[PDB]
Amino acid sequence: ATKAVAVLKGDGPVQGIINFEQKESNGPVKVWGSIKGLTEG
Amino acid sequence: ATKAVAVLKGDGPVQGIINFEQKESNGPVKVWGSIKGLTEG
Amino acid sequence: ATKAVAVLKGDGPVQGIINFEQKESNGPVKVWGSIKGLTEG
Amino acid sequence: ATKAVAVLKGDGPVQGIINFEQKESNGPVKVWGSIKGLTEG
Amino acid sequence: ATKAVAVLKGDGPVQGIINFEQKESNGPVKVWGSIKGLTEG
Amino acid sequence: ATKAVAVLKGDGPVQGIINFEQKESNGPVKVWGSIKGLTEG
Repeated sequence: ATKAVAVLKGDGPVQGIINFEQKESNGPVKVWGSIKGLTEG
Repeated sequence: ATKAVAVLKGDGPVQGIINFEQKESNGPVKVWGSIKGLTEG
Repeated sequence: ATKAVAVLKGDGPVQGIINFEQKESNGPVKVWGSIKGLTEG
Repeated sequence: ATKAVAVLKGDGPVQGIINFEQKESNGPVKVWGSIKGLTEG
Repeated sequence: ATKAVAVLKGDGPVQGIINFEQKESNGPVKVWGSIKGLTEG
Repeated sequence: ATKAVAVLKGDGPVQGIINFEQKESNGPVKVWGSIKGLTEG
């Protein structure tokens, strides 16, 4: 019925939820993402 | 009925939940992600 | 009925839950992820 | 700051909530009231 | 800060919650009240 | 800070919660009240 595919090919960090499928519920989902630094290529 | 696939090919750290499938529940899910540093390629 | 596949090919650390399938429950799931350092490639 | 007074002087049945003071929450409050019969004075 | 007073002087049955003060929570409160009969005065 | 007073002077049965003060919680409180009979005065 439902499908979810996530693909990432990057050096960047992942912050948060992936393929979140909250359904028929009751809740204030909160996602907090902080990153304080430097990245290079 | 439902499927979930997650693929990542990156040096970056993973922060959070992957393939979270909360269903028919009651809860304030909270995700906190912090990273203070530097990455290279 | 439901499937969940998670694949990662990265040097980055994993922080959090993987393939979390909370269902028909009642609970404020909380995920805290902190990392203070540097990574290289 | 806030006050609530409820007074009833009737033979009729009470069905539901009295002085409900839900505050700063998150929930679909549902009240169902059914009565199938006869009353007299 | 907050007060709640409930007074009833009736032969009728009480069905439900009285002085319910849910606060800063997360929950689908449900009240079901059924009465199938006859009352007299 | 908060007060709750409940007074009833009726022959009717009490069905449910009285002076319920759920606070800073997470739960789907459910109240079910059924009465199938007859009362007199």
